[PDB]
Amino acid sequence: MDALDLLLNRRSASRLAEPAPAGEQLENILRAGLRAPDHGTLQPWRFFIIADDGRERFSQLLEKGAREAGQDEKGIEKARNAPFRAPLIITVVARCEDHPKVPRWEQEMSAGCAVMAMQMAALAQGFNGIWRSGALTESPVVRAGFECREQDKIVGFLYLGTPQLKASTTIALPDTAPFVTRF
Amino acid sequence: HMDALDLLLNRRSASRLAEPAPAGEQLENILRAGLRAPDHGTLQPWRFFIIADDGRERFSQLLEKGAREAGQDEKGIEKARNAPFRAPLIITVVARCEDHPKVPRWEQEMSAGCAVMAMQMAALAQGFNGIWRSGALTESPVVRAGFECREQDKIVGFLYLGTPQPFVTRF
Ligand SMILES: Cc1cc2nc3c(=O)[nH]c(=O)nc-3n(C[C@H](O)[C@H](O)[C@H](O)COP(=O)(O)O)c2cc1C
Ligand SMILES: Cc1cc2nc3c(=O)[nH]c(=O)nc-3n(C[C@H](O)[C@H](O)[C@H](O)COP(=O)(O)O)c2cc1C
Repeated sequence: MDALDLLLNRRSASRLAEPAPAGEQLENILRAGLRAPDHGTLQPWRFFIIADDGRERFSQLLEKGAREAGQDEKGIEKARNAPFRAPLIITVVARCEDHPKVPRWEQEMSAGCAVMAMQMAALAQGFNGIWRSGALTESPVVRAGFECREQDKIVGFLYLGTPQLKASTTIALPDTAPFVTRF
Repeated sequence: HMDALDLLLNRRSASRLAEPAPAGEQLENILRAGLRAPDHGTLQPWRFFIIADDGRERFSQLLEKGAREAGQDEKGIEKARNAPFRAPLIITVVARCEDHPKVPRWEQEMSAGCAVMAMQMAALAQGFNGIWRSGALTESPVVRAGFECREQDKIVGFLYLGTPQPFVTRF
C-alpha cells in the first residue's frame, strides 16, 4: 500500500473477524504506536493486548464496571458482549507524569496518536480496526483492571481484526473548504 | 512511492525546515489527510489555519503580544516573536468542540490532535516533513482570539512544515 494513499483514504472498520493480526504483523502494529509524536520523549503510554481468553476476562471486567456505574440491563449486556466484536483489542493507557514543561493533555494526546497509528498499521497490512471509548474508560473498576494511577487515562479500546468489508476505494477525497482559512 | 507501513514504522518529525513549503496539490493533500482523522460522532471538530508569507509576520505579532501581556521578559518576548520564522509554512489546528454528552470534549480534542499527526505524515509522505509544536502561548487569551477560539475550543498544535535537511502487557 502507498503511504499517501493510506493517509488520504484512511477509514476504520467496525465489522471485524478472524484472523486477528498476530506474530510479526501485530508487532508491526505495536511499533507503529510507539512512533507517536511525544513532547519531551516521555513515552507516556501503556498497551494491553486482549485476545483469546483475554476477551472473556475483558468481558467480565467491563460487566463489573457497567454494574458499578449503575447502568441498566441493556448497558450491562452491551458491556458483556463488547469484546466479542473483534478477535483482538488493544487498550491504550496514557501513563502521565508530572512534567511542568509538558502539560498532561499533550501526554494524553501522544497516547491517542498511538491508537490512530496502530489502526493505520493494521490497515496498511490488510487488517483494520476501530478506536472505541465510551463511558467505561472512566469506570474505576475498568481503570483498575488496566492498572491506572490517578493521573493516568484510558484513551481508547482499539478493536482489531480482518474487516468483513474491504476498505472502500470508491469514495471522493474530503472537501477542505469549510475547515481551512488563510491566517 | 513511499510504502505505507514504512511511513508508520519509521515515522519521524523534522525541526530543521526550509523552503520550499508544500504548495498547491501537495498542500491540499496534507489538508485532506487531516480531514480523515478518526472522529467520534463525525462531529468534524477541527479548524485549520494556513500561516505563510505575510501571515507569518501576523502570527509573529500575535505571539509577541501574548508573551508581552503575560509579563514575559525581553528574552521570552523575542523568542515568541521569532518562533514562526523557523519554517516556511505553519498550520494551526483548533479543536472546535461542541457539547454532546456521548462525545466528551477530550475525544474531540483527540480527533483534532490526530489531524495534526496525519498532516505531518502527509508532508513526510510527499518528501516534506514538519514538527508538531505547542508551547505555553497556545493558552494565551490574545493568541486564542487570533485563531477564533470560543471558550470551549482549544489550540492543539502549531504544525511547522517545510523541506527537511517495556510498554506492552498481555491482559
Ligand atoms: C478519541 C476517539 C474515541 C472514539 N470512540 C468511539 C466509540 O466509542 N464508538 C464508535 O463507534 N466510534 C468511536 N470513535 C470514532 C471511530 O474511531 C471512527 O473514526 C468512526 O467509526 C468513523 O469512521 P472513520 O474512521 O472510518 O471515518 C472514536 C474516535 C476518537 C478519535
Ligand atoms: C501535542 C504535542 C505537542 C508537542 N509540542 C512540541 C513542542 O512545542 N516543541 C517540540 O520540540 N516538540 C513538541 N512535540 C513533540 C514533537 O512533535 C516531536 O514528536 C518530537 O520532536 C520528537 O520527534 P519525533 O516525532 O520524530 O519522534 C509535541 C508533541 C505533541 C504530541
